[PDB]
Amino acid sequence: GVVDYTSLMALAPRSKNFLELLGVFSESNTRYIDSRYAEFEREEKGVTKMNAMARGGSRKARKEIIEVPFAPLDGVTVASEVEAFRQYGTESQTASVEALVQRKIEHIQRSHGIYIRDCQYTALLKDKILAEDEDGNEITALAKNFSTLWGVSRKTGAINTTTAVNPFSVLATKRQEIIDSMGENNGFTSMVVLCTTRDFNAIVDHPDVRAAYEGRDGGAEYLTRRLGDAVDFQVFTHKGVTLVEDTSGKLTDGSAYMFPLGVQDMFQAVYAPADSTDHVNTISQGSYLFLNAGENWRRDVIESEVSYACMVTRSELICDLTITV
Amino acid sequence: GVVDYTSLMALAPRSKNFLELLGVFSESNTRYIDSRYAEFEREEKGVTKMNAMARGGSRKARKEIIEVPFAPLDGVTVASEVEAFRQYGTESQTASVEALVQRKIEHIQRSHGIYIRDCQYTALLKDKILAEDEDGNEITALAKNFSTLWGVSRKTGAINTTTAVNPFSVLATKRQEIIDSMGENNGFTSMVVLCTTRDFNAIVDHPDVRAAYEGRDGGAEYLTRRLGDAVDFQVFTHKGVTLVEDTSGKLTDGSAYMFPLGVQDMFQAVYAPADSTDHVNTISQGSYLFLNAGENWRRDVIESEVSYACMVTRSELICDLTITV
Amino acid sequence: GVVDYTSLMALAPRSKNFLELLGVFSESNTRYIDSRYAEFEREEKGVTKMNAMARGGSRKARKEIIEVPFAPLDGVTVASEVEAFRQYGTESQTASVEALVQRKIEHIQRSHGIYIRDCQYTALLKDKILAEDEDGNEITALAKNFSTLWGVSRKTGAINTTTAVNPFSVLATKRQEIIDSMGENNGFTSMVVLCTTRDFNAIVDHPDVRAAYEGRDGGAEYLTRRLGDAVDFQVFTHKGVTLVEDTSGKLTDGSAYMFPLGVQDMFQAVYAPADSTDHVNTISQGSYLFLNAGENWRRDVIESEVSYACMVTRSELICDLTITV
Amino acid sequence: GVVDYTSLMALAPRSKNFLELLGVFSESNTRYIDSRYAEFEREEKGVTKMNAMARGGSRKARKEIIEVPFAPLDGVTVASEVEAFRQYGTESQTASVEALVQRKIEHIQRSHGIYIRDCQYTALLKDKILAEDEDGNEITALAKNFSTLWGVSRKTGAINTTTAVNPFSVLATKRQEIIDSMGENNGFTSMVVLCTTRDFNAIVDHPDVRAAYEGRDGGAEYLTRRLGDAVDFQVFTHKGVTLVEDTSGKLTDGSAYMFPLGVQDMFQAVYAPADSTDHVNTISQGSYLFLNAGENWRRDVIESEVSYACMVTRSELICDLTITV
Amino acid sequence: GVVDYTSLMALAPRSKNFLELLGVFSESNTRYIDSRYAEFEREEKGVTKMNAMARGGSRKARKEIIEVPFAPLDGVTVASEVEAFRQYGTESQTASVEALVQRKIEHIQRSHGIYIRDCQYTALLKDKILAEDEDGNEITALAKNFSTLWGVSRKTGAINTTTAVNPFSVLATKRQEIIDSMGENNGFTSMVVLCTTRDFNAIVDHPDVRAAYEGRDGGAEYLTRRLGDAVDFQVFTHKGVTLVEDTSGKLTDGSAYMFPLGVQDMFQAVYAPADSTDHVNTISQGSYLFLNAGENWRRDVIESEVSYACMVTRSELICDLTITV
Repeated sequence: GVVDYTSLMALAPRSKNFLELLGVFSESNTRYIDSRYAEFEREEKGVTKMNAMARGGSRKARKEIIEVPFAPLDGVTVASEVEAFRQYGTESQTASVEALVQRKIEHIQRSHGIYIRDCQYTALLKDKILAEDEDGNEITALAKNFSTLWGVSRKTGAINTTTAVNPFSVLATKRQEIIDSMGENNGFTSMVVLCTTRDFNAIVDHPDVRAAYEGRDGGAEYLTRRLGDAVDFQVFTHKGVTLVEDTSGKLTDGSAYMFPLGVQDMFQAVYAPADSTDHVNTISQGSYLFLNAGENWRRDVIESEVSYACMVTRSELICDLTITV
Repeated sequence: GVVDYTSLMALAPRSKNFLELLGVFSESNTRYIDSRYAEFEREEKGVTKMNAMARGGSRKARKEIIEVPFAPLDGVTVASEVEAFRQYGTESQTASVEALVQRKIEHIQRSHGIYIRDCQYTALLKDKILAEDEDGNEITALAKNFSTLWGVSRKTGAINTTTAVNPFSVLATKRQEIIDSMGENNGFTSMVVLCTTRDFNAIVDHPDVRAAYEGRDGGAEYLTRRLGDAVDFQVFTHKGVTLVEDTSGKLTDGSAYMFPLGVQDMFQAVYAPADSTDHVNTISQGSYLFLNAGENWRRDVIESEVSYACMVTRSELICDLTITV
Repeated sequence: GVVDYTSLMALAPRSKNFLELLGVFSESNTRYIDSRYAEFEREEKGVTKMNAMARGGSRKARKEIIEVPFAPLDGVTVASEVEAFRQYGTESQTASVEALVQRKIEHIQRSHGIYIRDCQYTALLKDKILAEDEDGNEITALAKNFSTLWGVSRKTGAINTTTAVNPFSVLATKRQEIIDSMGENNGFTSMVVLCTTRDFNAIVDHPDVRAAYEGRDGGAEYLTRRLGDAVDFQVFTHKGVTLVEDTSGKLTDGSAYMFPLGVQDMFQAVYAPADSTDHVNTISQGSYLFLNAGENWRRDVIESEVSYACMVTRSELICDLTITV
Repeated sequence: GVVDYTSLMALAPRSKNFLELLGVFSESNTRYIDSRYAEFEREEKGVTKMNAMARGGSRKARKEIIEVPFAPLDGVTVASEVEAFRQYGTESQTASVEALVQRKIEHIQRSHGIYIRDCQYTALLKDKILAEDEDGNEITALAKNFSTLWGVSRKTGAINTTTAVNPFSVLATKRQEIIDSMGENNGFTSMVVLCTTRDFNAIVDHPDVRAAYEGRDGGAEYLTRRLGDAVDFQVFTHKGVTLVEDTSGKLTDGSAYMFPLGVQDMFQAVYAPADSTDHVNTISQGSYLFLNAGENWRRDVIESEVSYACMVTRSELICDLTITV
Repeated sequence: GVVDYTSLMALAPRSKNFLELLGVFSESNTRYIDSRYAEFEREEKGVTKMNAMARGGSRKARKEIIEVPFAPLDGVTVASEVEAFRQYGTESQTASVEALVQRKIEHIQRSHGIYIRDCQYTALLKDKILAEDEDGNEITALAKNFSTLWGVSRKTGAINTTTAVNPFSVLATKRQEIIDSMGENNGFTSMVVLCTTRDFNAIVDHPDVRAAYEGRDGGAEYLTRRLGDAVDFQVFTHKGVTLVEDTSGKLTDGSAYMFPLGVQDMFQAVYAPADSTDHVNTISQGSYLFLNAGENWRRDVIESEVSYACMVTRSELICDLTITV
C-alpha cells in the first residue's frame, strides 16, 4: 500500500553549488538512465567533417560500465498533519496544503544537494567515486579511482609561494602539458585554480605579485565575477590563469587544484533509477519520494533515495597541485 | 456581526528591513501554524547519506514549545467612507474603491512591519523574545532568553580600535570558535559585522587599515553590495570578515555584533493564529484584519492583530562583540 | 453640450521630476479626494504595539483643512482635425486617430507637469503653498506658510566654504537637531543636500575635502546614483551626509537645503476635484479634460484643469541652509 | 495594376543613429501629416498656469509652412522569386516567404536610414534643409536656411586648444548666452559638444586638463555613458559641459558644435505623404513601398519613396563652435 | 524508407563563437538558398537618394557564382532506444522522449558549430573558402581565394613591438588606407585587432604604452566589453584602435589581424540545400537530419549534413598584419 509522490520533487529545485555555478557539473552533461549500470563513453578522437562529392557515401570509443552507488535518506516520519500530500485535485492549498509540502520538499532537496555536492567534490578532488558505509568507511567495491579505471594517469605539481619567484611559471608549464594532452582539440575556456582562502591570500600578496593584485585589482572585470553575482568569492587573473578562492569549506588547506573549463565530456554524471519492482527498467526522475503507509502500524514514513555518480573521463588534464604556506 | 477581511492583507506586501534583506529572517525559515504554542526544533546532528545494498533497510532532536506573544493594534475607526471594503463583486474600483483600501492596508502593514522589525532586532541583539506591556515594561512570563532556553551560552568580545593593532585578530579567533562550534557542518557563507555608523567610521580609518579601506576600496565588489542596490549602506571586506554599517537606528552605539550568514535553522520565526472562537485550531494568515460593526453603536472599528516570534536556535554561534571608541 | 474625456489623460503618464525621483513627493503619499477642501493629518505620536492577554481589549492627531488652489490651462482650440477624440468604438486608429490624441495629451501633461513641479519646489523651498494670479502676484488668501499653519518653526544654517574648516560640522549638528526633533521615530534614510551646481563645485573642491571628493570619488557607489541612471546629476557622500547637485534650474544659487528622506507623512499631496456641477462631491481623477463645443459658434475648445497642493507636515525637520561663495 | 505593400515596412524598424540615440530627433517630436506642406510652430512664449476663482473664465505663435523634399529610391527589380510578397493569407512562410521579405525590407530601411541620417546631420550642422539633385547640387528652392527662415540668428565661437588656457571658458560663456536666450524657460538637460575624434583627443590631453581627464576619468559615471551601451563613443565631463566624440564620420574635422539637450520643440521633423492620386490628402506612413507590375512588360519594379524634413526652431541656442588643432 | 527530421534541428540552437559575437558573421548577412550554386553580389557603388519633382521618374553590381562545399557527418548509429524520434503526437515526453532527442541534437549542433567556426575562421584568416578531403588536403577545385576571385588585393603589415616606438602608427596608416578604400561610404564602427594572448601581452606592456594600458586601464568601459559579458577575453583601446585577445585557439601566434566592424556586405554566408532527389530546387533549412532505416539490415543510421560557405567581398579592407615577438 505505497503511493508514489516523485513528481512533487520538482516543486522546489535544488540550489547550485560552486562547482555547478562554474559549470563543471551542469545539467547539460548529465543524463537520466533506466538501469543500475551506467555507460560513460570517453570519446577522445576526431569527428571532423570534410568536403566530399555529390555521391560516394563518406563520413572506436572506449566506454566503461560502473555500478551507481545507492544512497537512501528514508529517515522521515509523517506527522499525520503533513499527510496533506493529497494535493492538486480540488485541495485546500492556500497556505495549509502548500507551505507544508514546500517545506518538506525543500528539506529533502537540501539533504540531497549536500550529498550530491559531496559526490561532486569527491570526484573532482580525490578523483574517485564517493561510496561509504554508515561508519564512514569507503566501500572499495564501488569507490573506483578514475585513473585506474580509464587506464590513464593524472598530473601533479609542487609550489611554495613563501620564499620567492613567481609561482605562475609552474601553472603555465602545466597548462602547456594539458593543452598538449588535448592536442587536436585545445578547446579549453579558462584556467581556474580552486584554492583555499588561506592559500589565496598567501599567493595573492607575496611581493613578486603583491602590487598588481592589490593596486591593479581589476574588480568586476574577470569573466567569472561578471557571470557570478550569486556568491561572494574572490578572483584574480594573471599570466593567463585565474585564482579562485573556494569558500565551500570542502577544499582542504594546502591543496589547490588547477584545471580547465569547457572541455567537452571531461565531466559527466548520471541518475540511476530507484531500487523497486516497479522502477526496474524504467527511466529515472533523479530524486525519488515514496509514502509508505504499511511499513509500521503506528507511523507512516516518507522514503526518499537518490542514485548518482560522477567521473572525470579526461582525468589526464587535471593538475593535482600542492601548495605550501 | 463581524465580517473578516484578512485576505486583503496581501494587496500590499510589507517591505524588507535590513535583516530581511541580509537573509537573517527570510520567508524560507518562517512557517504558519494553527495554535498559540509554536514548536521549534534545534536539530544539531548528522543526517548524512551513505552507500547501502539493494536490500536491508538502512537510513533525537531537542525541540521546545513557547507561547507566541500577542500584539493587537486594533486602534482604528471606519470613516463610513472607508466602508468601501465591499470590494470585488462588481465594485466601482476606479480609484475610489481601490486607493482607499490600498492606503489603509499600507498603513496597517507599515505599523506591523515596524513591530516585526522590533521583534527581529530584539531577537538578534538582546537574544530574547520581545514582549512588553503598554508602559514599556517587559513581560517576564513571555520574554524567554534563548541561552537559558536551549541550555546554551553565547560568545562575547572586547575590542578598542582607538589605540593600536589590528582589531580583526579577535574577529578571526571568534570565527574559529564559531566554526569549531558548528563542527561537522561549517556551512557559513560570510562573516558580517553589524556595526553602527560611528563604529564603522572609527574602525575603518584607524592607521593600521586606513590605507586599504580608503585607497583600495573595492567599490561594488563585495557580494552584499552587488546583492543590495536597495539600501545606501556601506561595507568593507578584510581578513575574511565584512564590516556592515547598519543605518536602521536600532543598533545602539558602542555595540557591534559579528555572526555568520547561511547557517540552516539558526534563525526561525512563526505566525501564530488570531485569538477568536472561529480562528482556533485553524492555520494562520500572518497579519489579520476584522471589521467590527457591533462593538459601538456610534462608530465601527477595524481590528487588526499579528502573532509573531523569533529565536536563534544555534545561539552559540553569535559573537556579542563590544567596541570602544 | 459638453462631453468628458478625462479618461484619456492616462494614455500618456507624466514624467518624474528630480524631487519625484528622490521620493520626496511620490505616488504613495498622494491621495485623490472629492471636495475642494483637503484634510491633512500630521500624526506625530506613538502607535506602538505591545503584548496583551487573550482577553481584555487593549490597543489625538492634529489635522488641518485648507483650500486647494485651482489652476486651469483651458487655453486650447480644436483644429477640427484633432476632433478625432471619438476614439475606441471601431475607430480608424492606425496613426491618424492615435498619434494626434497622443501628442495633444503629451502637450497637456507637459504643461501640467511643469505646473506641478513648480508647486512641489515651492512647497519644499519656500515652505508655502504656491498660489499666484495672472500677473504673478501671490494670493495671500491661499498661500499659507506651513510653519505658521501647523504652529511649528523651521531650522536654518549659515556656512561659507571659501575660507577654511570643514562645513560638514554644521550639517552634522543640524542632523542631530533633526533626529532629536523626530525623537521616538528616528526613521530617516539619508541626509541629502539639494545644492546648486556652483555651490556643489565650491563645496566639493575646497582644500579641506578637495582630495577625498576628487581622488577617492566613489563613482556609482552612492545609493542615489545606483537608484538613478535616469538623470545626469552628480553626488558625493561624506561625514554621513550626501551632496546632491540639482540641475532643474529652480534652485537659486547661494541657497542649498539639507533634509532627510523616508520620514513618513512628512511630505503629502492631494488632487481636489474639478469645478463643475457634475464633478461636485465626486472623486477626482487628477488632471481633467473636457471638450466644449458650445462655448463659441466658431471654434470648439479643449478645457483642461488640475487642482493640486502640497505641504511639509513635519516642517521642523528641514534645514533652510544658507551658503556663501 | 499596382498593389500597395506599405504596411510591411514595419516588419523591420530602422536603427537609431547617434543623434537619435542622444534624443535630438526622436519619435516624440515627429508627426505624420497628410499634405506636401508641413506646419511647424516655434512657440517661444509663456503658457504658465495660475490660481483663479470658482468662476470667471481665466486661461500668438509664429508658424511657417515649407515644402517637404521628395526622395524616391524606386530603383529595384523584382527577381520573380522575391514575388513572395503575397504574405499572410495562408502563406508558406517557414523561411522561404519570410526571410526574403525581411531582407528586402532591411535593405530598403538601411538606405532610407542613411538618407534620413544625412537629412538630420544637415539640419543640425549646416542649419539648413537638405535638398540636392542627382549631380549633388543643392536645390535652392527647397534648401531653406533656418536662420533666414525664422528671422533669427545663430551663435558662433573660436577656440584653439594647442597653445594654452582652459577652452571651457568660451563654452561656459556660450552656455550663459544660450540660457539667457531661453530666458523664462531654462529647461536644458546637459551641454553636449559634438566633436570629432581628433578634436576630442586634442582637447582632452592638453596639459591644462590632461590630468583630470586621464587620471580622474570617471568611467561609466556620465549620464550619456550609462544611457548608452549601444555605441563605443567616448565622453568626458568638466566645468558643467560634456565632450562627446562623434564616430559617425559626417562630422568634419576642425568643427565641433555645442548645443543643449531637452529643450522642447527645438528640434522637429515630419513625414509628408507619397506623390500619388490615391495618397493625396491622406495621412502618411513614413516610408512607402509599392509593387508596380505594369511599368515594364519585362520586369516588375519595387517603388519606394520617403518624404522627410527637419528644422531647428530655436536655432538661436546652437553654438556653431570652431576649433583649431 | 527514409523519414525526415530536419525540423527538430531547431530544438537546440547552436552557440555563438567569438566571430559571431563580434558580429563579423551574424544571422543578418546570411541567407538560405535552394541550389548548390550561391550568388554573392559585391555592391561597391552609390545608392544615394536625391530631391526630385512631383513627376519625372528619377531613381551594375559585380556578382559571382561559386560551388558551396558539401560536408556530411552522417556517422551515427541509432541505439534502438534513441528511436524515440517519434516525438509530438501524444508522445511520452517527460524526460525519456525529450532528453535523448535534446542530447542527440546538441551533439550534432556542437559538431556542426565546430565545422562552421572552422569555415568562418578560414574565411577571415586565410582569405579563402575551406574545402578539404578526409586526409586534410585542400580541394583546389573548391578552395577559391577571395582576392583572386573578386579581382582584388588585400593589405599587409609588419610590426615588431619588442624594440621601441609605438606600433599603433602602422595601424593608423592602415586605417587611413582602408577608409580611403571605402571612400564614399566610410561606415566602419570600430578598428579591432584580433591578436593572440602572447601577442596581446607583448604589445600591451612594452614601455611606450606600459603605463596607460596598466595604470589607466578603463575596465568595463570599452564598447566590446559592455556588449560582451559572455566571454572572458581582454580588450584595450588606444589611438582609435582596439586590441582584442582572441582565446579560441585557431589564431596562430605571431599573426594578428586588424579589420573594421560594421561595413555592410563585407562578410556574407550561405546555406545551400542538401544533396537529395527531394531536396533539389527546394529552400534550405541550414543543418539537415535524416533517419535512414533501410541502408543496413542490422542498424539504422542518422544521416546529417550541412552546406555552408563564407567570403569577404570587400577583402581590400582587411590588414593581414604580421607581428614579431
